Amino acid sequence: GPLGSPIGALASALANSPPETQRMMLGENLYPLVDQLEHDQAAKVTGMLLEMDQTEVLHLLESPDALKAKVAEAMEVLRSAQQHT
Repeated sequence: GPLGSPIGALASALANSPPETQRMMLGENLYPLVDQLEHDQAAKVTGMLLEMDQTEVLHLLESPDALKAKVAEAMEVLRSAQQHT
């Protein structure tokens, strides 16, 4: 069954930790990869989606085109005003 370590390797579900737990965890390794810009706004778009949407976490911390999607929306709320009056 297990190849390396007992846990995780034995069960795939074991590795499938909560989105928030993985969030920073994957972004920790992949965010630096995905992390397009400086953690300032970069950490928000790339690493935040890591728990927001399953499709986004997978897409954002793996694909570049994924960044354009969240960055435009996310960077709008941070870099730009929040909603309209």
